[PDB]
Amino acid sequence: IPEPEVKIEVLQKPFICHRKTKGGDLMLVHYEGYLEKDGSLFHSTHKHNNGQPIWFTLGILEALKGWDQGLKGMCVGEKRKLIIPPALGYGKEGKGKIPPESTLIFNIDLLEIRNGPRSHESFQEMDLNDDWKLSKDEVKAYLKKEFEKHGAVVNESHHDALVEDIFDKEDEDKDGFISAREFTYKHDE
Amino acid sequence: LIPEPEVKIEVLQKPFICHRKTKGGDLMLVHYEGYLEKDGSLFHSTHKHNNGQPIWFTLGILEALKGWDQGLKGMCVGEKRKLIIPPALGYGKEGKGKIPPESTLIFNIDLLEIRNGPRSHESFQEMDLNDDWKLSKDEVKAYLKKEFEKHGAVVNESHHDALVEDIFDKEDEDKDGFISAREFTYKHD
Ligand SMILES: [Ca+2]
Ligand SMILES: [Ca+2]
Ligand SMILES: [Ca+2]
Ligand SMILES: [Ca+2]
Ligand SMILES: [Ca+2]
Repeated sequence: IPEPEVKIEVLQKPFICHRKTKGGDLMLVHYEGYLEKDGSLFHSTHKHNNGQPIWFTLGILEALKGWDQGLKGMCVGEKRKLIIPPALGYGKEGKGKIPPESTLIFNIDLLEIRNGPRSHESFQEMDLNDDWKLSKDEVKAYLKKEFEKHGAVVNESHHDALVEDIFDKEDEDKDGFISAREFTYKHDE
Repeated sequence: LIPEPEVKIEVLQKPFICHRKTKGGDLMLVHYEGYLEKDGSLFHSTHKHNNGQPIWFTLGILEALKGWDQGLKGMCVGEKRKLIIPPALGYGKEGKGKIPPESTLIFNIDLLEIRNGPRSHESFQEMDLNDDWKLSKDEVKAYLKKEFEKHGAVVNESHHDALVEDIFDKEDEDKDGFISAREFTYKHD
């Protein structure tokens, strides 16, 4: 358990949490940001953004390093305070209303989480022979290592059965493979 | 509001058979040589330092240079890449040590092995939806569901229920139906 550099305080949790944020997730948030020095408000989505919340992508340094460290494992309806030292904020030089070497205090409300499935990167990871289609063996191999990564035991019969059902559903033209197009475009109809 | 610079990747060698591709979180064992693009000078070689030990690098957590995270995804054991990394993705405007400011870097990197990353506190918290410091079967099922979906697989509940039992068979020891933080710590694999 590594030393946290941002102070995180959970102010409120939902009655029930169905999903927690992780790297790559888009987070719809309202927030207020204050300078710890004088308590002055530097930004509020409510006041400075026509009252609209904003989308933030977690875990890719889209914004402050402190947001990346402070907003993991968060649920819709959850509210968090972050106290962020300058090194994880705007550091020396600062920005806008934020002076150099400012510790920042955020009040952040999570309204929705989204993640877009089936990126090209995931396909390429699975396509071990780079032929732009996925074989049953390629899918089985991926499932095996993904389980084993987490130290989760692989029951081969359960996995073979899972693979068979995946292909029954996704292999639309029944050539035995899931092509790039069959991977990318999905319809239940 | 922001833009971005990119690494240039040139593949130098590919293995006849690729058994697994690198993905965020993996441990990569690599040899590398690093050069300044400016004058072509060698600043480091793993073949020369510490009696030729290759080095371990965790992909996708900014353990090292930004350009390494951008350039080493989807890589196979036996694959070699040349990364050309602009300063913003290397040691930046400041530079560091023997790397002068605003240095474009050239790395030739060979992948010797991929190993599973360790169980993290972060992963446990992400799964532990109700913050009771143990993972219910439903929480593990939820995690499986979202990860399956991310990779293009939406399958029948019977599959998830079966996979969860495989997992709990090993990880739930007192058989209270949960995987406590204690139980999660070591893959007893
Ligand atoms: Ca393939
Ligand atoms: Ca097909
Ligand atoms: Ca729990
Ligand atoms: Ca237990
Ligand atoms: Ca265990």
